[PDB]
Amino acid sequence: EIDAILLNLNKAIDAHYQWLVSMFHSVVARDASKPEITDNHSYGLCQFGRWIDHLGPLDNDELPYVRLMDSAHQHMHNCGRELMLAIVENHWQDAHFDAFQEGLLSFTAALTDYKIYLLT
Amino acid sequence: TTEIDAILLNLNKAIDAHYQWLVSMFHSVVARDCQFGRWIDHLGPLDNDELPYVRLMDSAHQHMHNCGRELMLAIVENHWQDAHFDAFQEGLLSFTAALTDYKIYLLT
Ligand SMILES: [Zn+2]
Ligand SMILES: [Zn+2]
Repeated sequence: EIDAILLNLNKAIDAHYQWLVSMFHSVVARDASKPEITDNHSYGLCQFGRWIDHLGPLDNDELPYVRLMDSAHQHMHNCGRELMLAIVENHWQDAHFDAFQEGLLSFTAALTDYKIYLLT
Repeated sequence: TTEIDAILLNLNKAIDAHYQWLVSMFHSVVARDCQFGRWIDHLGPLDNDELPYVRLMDSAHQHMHNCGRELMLAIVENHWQDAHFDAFQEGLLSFTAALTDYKIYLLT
């Protein structure tokens, strides 16, 4: 079980690199991007968000770790959506990029903290 | 164990640092304006067991940066193609794969 969970965390790192390349690609090509980027609830559509929504009965020890990564994942997707809307509508600012980078680093931090807990 | 934990910390820092690098590239294009590579050189003389792992991540890191540079030059000069983005994504995934394989070796 522990090795199963850890595999899914490492897949989330690769999948979110590809998500970011996809956003950069769609601005340069002037595309309509994809639901995983633009949907108001895009965090439900990627592989990681689906794993999260179906976990099931969690015990009291692991709960706080899972709640933190769920919340940080959602916030990262929300900042991504807002960045893309601002770029497309010609109202972007440096602050949109800073907020997105911070959201991104909070997500990787939340994943790492759960990793450490499981390994002990 | 202390040495092993030191190495593993440096590998997780590389993941965050290369996310920030990808954000900066995206930002500079829209505005129309590294630590890991220094660490690879500073590993000192290596034994024969670890050598192949280190050589693979060094090579994959270099090719990722080269694809990034070529993507940016093509965008700026207006002859970019979908293939430039695909080559960069593939370089990026080869790098993270090489890091993971070294991680697994150290843990055993
Ligand atoms: Zn996601
Ligand atoms: Zn680098």
